[PDB]
Amino acid sequence: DPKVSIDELIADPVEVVRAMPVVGAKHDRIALPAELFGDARTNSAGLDLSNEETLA
Amino acid sequence: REAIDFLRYYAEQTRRTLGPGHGPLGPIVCISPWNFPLAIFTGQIAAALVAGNPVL
Amino acid sequence: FGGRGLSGTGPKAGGPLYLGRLVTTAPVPPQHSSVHTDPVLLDFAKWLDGKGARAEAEAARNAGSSSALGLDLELPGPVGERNLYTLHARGRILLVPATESGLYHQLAAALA
Amino acid sequence: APAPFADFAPPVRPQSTLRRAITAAYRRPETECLPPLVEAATQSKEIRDAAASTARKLIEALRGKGVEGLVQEYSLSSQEGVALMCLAEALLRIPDTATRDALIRDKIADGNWKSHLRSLFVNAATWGLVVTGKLTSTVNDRSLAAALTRLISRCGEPVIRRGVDMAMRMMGEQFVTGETIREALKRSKELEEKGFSYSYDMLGEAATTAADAERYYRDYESAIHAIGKASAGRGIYEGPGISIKLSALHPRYSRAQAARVMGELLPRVKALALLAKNYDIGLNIDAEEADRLELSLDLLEVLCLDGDLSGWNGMGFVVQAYGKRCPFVLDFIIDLARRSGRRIMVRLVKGAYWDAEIKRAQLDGLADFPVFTRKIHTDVSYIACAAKLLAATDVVFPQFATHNAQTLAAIYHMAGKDFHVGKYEFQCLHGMGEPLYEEVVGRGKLDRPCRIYAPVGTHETLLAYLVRRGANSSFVHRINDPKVSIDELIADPVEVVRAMPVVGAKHDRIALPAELFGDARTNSAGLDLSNEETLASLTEALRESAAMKWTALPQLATGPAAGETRTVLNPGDHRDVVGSVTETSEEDARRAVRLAADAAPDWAAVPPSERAACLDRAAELMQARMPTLLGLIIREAGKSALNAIAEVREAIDFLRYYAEQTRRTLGPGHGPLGPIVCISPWNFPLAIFTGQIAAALVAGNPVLAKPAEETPLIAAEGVRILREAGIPASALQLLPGDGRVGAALVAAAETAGVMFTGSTEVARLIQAQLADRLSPAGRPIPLIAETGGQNAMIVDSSALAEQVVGDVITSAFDSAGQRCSALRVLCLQEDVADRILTMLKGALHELHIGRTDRLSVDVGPVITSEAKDNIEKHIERMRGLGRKVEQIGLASETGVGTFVPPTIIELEKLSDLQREVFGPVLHVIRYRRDDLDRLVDDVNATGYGLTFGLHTRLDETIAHVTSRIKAGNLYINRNIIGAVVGVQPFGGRGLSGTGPKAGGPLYLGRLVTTAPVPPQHSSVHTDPVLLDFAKWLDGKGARAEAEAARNAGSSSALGLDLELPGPVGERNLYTLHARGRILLVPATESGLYHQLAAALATGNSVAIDAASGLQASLKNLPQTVGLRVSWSKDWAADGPFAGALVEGDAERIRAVNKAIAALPGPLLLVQAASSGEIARNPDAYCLNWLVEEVSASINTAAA
Ligand SMILES: Cc1cc2nc3c(=O)[nH]c(=O)nc-3n(C[C@H](O)[C@H](O)[C@H](O)COP(=O)(O)OP(=O)(O)OC[C@H]3O[C@@H](n4cnc5c(N)ncnc54)[C@H](O)[C@@H]3O)c2cc1C
Ligand SMILES: NC(=S)Nc1ccc(F)cc1
Repeated sequence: DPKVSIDELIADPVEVVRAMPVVGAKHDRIALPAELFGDARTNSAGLDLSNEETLA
Repeated sequence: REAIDFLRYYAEQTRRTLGPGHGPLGPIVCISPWNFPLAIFTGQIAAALVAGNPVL
Repeated sequence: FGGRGLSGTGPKAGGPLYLGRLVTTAPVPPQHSSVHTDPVLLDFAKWLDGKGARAEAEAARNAGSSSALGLDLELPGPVGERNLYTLHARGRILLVPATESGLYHQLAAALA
Repeated sequence: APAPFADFAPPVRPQSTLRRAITAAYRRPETECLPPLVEAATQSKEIRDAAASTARKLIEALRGKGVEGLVQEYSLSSQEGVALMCLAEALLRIPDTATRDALIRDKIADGNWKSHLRSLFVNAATWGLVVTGKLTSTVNDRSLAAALTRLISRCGEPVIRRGVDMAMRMMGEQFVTGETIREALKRSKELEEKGFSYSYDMLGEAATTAADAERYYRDYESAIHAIGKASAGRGIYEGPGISIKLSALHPRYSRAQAARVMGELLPRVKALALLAKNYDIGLNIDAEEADRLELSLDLLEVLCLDGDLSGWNGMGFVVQAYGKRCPFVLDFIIDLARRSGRRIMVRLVKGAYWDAEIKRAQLDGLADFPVFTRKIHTDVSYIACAAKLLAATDVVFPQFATHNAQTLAAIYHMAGKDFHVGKYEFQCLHGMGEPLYEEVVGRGKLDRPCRIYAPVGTHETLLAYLVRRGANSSFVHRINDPKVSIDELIADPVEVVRAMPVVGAKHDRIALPAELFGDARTNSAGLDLSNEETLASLTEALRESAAMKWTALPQLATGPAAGETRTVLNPGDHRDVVGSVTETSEEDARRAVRLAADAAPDWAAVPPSERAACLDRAAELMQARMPTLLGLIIREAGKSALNAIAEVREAIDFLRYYAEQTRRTLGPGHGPLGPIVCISPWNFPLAIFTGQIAAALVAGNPVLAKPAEETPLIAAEGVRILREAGIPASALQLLPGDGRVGAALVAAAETAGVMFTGSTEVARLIQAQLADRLSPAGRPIPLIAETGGQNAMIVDSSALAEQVVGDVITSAFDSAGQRCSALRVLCLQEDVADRILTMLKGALHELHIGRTDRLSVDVGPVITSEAKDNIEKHIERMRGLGRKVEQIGLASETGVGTFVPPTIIELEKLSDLQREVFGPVLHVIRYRRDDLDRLVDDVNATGYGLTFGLHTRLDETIAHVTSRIKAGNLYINRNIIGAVVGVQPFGGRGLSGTGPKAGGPLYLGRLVTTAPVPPQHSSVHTDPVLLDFAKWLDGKGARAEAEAARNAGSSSALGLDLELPGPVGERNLYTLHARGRILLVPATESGLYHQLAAALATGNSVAIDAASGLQASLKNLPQTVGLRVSWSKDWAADGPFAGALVEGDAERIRAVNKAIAALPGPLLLVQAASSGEIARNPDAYCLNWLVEEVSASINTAAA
């Protein structure tokens, strides 16, 4: 992409993350499964049948 | 999960719509099948109840 | 969820028209509207005004506006899926009128 | 006899060095503007540190302290909140409080809201922006009506009462300081006691009529007295002042009208300034669009040098930092302050018209934007200009208008520690800026004064331009964004810009005007008639064009020919000889066709890409020669300078568009038709001339170019340029003359196609001549005929009257109404008809009619004395019938030419208009809202269908009207003229043309024997009746025909729906619909099945010739198909048709073609094939010509 500069491509992800206001914040545009419907209602939750804690 | 979703969905649709002028029918008979013995059981009953009808 | 014909009466379970069937006066569902006006409804309203059926012509225009025929919505769901919800004509409606004005109102409702 | 162009556009005054440096910067590249701004805005490390600390303290205070609470309390959706506020607005229009409360309790809260209360939702776009922060140009009124019913039925009277209270506080206290100057002055006492001052804005702008300008004047005058009485001698710094907009004070405030501006607007501003002087209050001239900047400087200079205003320093002037001229404007103002001895109050702002400036520059094809395209550049400009102002506080009073805490902090620290009242001040808007400046004003804060810009006006005026008064880039929006840190807000724009890879790079997502079409083609370039350097250069080029010995000769392949020579006269002044034309003999016209036939193989053998290169080279020559071509068009055709620019641009666009379409499509299998006769009109004597010729030439055909008798000189110059670009003389022959020349060309045996733009009557005569002939392959001779229209605009009660009037004045009277697209019938909803008509008449009388070699002329002459008499006979007949007729008085100087005064005629019914009147004559009818659908029927019933306009904010009305109107070019919330090549492909249906659209992708395919597949031309939609018909065919055993039908369903492009690239603030849509009812003339059963398949696959119904005897071939059709099929014994009784499909041998085809040409109404596009061709060729009939192209152009900046 001619828009992206070498400075952008060379940025250190470790230091960019360290400087964020909440380290490790979820992507703003990706809904947690519980939040798929926004403020309308809470999505039902399932169970992970691949999780050994859950199976036990 | 579907039973939970029915409950929460008809709850939210009620909060969005129902007013004093939306009078109930009265006693509603809810007859449900054996293949979705909780989810369709719950969906029909929850809808009838939240609309202000007592259910058989 | 729910179909037509031998599959059921509707309205769809888990959809926005469901609760309205369970009250004596149905509410306006969320997002339930359409900017489309059925063109045969419009032709019927002009015919009614040519007759001087002013009350019915007005009723027909109001039916044409409040109809949600043509609604076309995307419903929120998971990524990698598009979930659409649309309102179409039902088909042929049986009209059992008693009076001329009753028939005009019924026809307006069906055409709209 | 005045010398041509001797008075074209003389400047108000000789341009000083300082004024010239302003003009030079008008559209300077952004990469050249920014580096000196960066340097000027550069501050020391310590100052930048202190500034970042101050901005952090202010932004922290701001974050640690309405409609949102109402939405929350009642669990309202966004649409419900908007609908509620629209309902509250309407309830507040009820005068008496107890009446309103009774209606709420006894009627509204019971759901009966439609009964008592124009749509409720006319201003929903504004409330939408209030509620959601998002703007839309139009309003989904069905969604809002559903939401309003829902929320009332759910929450009842309590939510209505809360909405009413909220809207009342916002409209009477938050959007405006006060409803009247008296009220606003009473409400200012509080913050004045806390150290603020005020500047009152009476909200006038963009006067449309003399009466509007006078109303705004008397509003300003009364406010000045009220403010001066309240000021009570506090002076211009501590006391309140007023802000005025020059556009409010004259209906024609523009550079083109500079003489009227200096003679009529200037004395008005002087009278207001004299009253402000007497009370010793500030009077600030607000800044408006970029093309008014330098004109406003001429007024500022006169006022500041006027001795009657001496002794008063209250005169103020706004400069916009988003403008590239801003620092040079400041240099000029500071020097003016020194010369005059007046301490000019200079309000530095960023600027309020950004979106409109981007759109305008793109529309006008100008070199660059007059504003920056990156918000951060505007911020650097602001700081840079503030530095210049702070160095000049001894001679000007700087006023730093900003809500941006970082900008504020930077300036505060830049100004240093020495301060006193009168050195400089900050400014902010009422409602918006007080939270910030409460942290600034006062000895306990930053101890810097702030002046509050206080809008004053009622609910009508406020809601008008409140939208312009919340974008993602705005500080006020970003400070409210929780995902924006303070560190992002206190970031130094100066140091951010300095570290970018290319300082001053244009915004990546905004196209320069020349790049509007990307890699497809280079946009044509215009000229800026507000730029004094351009006007000076153009004046000289225009005078030179009038010293040229323009000629037009019959230019045959063998050389020029002799003939009868006559002079060509300026229609605006018959004393002004423009040139001479030598007209073609009937014998030489026929000789030219034979010469063109002889040369046809040679030109067809030139590879399509090289033919396109000729067109592209011609476009470059026309662009380079534009100033000279303008001069010829102005004098030969009677056009104004702006319209000649558009005409030359349109010619360039056609050349480049058809060149690119050729490079996209044409190969060796797309053989030319042969010699094409191109007959062009006098109203677009270069653009339509060039378009037809270029299309035919690039499709591989040699051309016989017959220009209108009235306008041969620009045609000859167009041919000269095309030959210079490489078109051989044998491929392009010019044949000037009258209809005898046109008729000889059309009748010549080797004529293989005719392109005609002109009257319907002449087009019908050409069709009759062509129906006698067949091509060498036995097909009808193609005719592309673009004819008139009876074009209408429908305006409902939701439209903005001022926007309607400007679009109506332009659409009806531009080019003296001699556009095929010109607005002929305006339909006004009855509730707003009187108000709009009054404004329209007032606007009519502000037009300047005269010889067009003056920039001040709005409307020129009609083309001939015959045109004038025809138009005036219509007007007198209407007046004779007692219709109300409004006309402007013409100057005596018009007697030397042929002028018709712009005219408004009020009709009882659309049926009163029974003829096309090709002149500046607007007919007006009124309609009731419930009759809208019938009105659309009345418009359609004319049989025309070229251009159509709709002004409404209501989506339900848009959907209804645009689905019912039958017109080729639709325009929503804009004028209906000036269709742009490749953007609004142009061409109508019915009596308005055959199609295909000029400047569209089907055009070239009509000019070859085998049409190519156009770019982007396909559809995934299959007509369902076609599908029913194919199954029926299979049921009957017609298996091959069923397969051909399925293939037709797939190949059809019915349902194509494209958005075409164009300027920002507009959506341009291109769609393919069914044409209507196609006349089928079959010979065999299989031929009928193939014809029906072609018609059904393109969405059409059919009328089948009953004389074919093929009725038994369609037994037991599915009802869906039967609904589409009728049988016709009397073709002329069962029309109008939209096309025809014919099967037969050559004699049968000729006989049918002649019978179809005799059908009244539209010229039918006829396709013919033999029975054997139907069997052999799947494309025997071409589906391109069985659909209808529709172009829709929607103004999305309209709210
Ligand atoms: C008291 C007062 C009087 C005013 N008078 C006038 C007037 O007479 N004429 C006038 O035109 N304006 C005037 N304005 C300014 C205008 O109305 C806006 O209020 C002002 O531009 C907001 O800028 P800011 O420093 O508040 O906010 P910010 O968020 O700092 O600045 C926003 C501004 O940046 C600019 N901008 C946004 N995006 C871009 C971009 N992509 N490229 C380039 N620039 C961009 C725009 O000018 C926008 O208004 C006045 C403002 C005030 C406070
Ligand atoms: N003014 C012109 S060119 N008229 C014309 C052309 C061809 C024809 F058949 C009849 C008339």
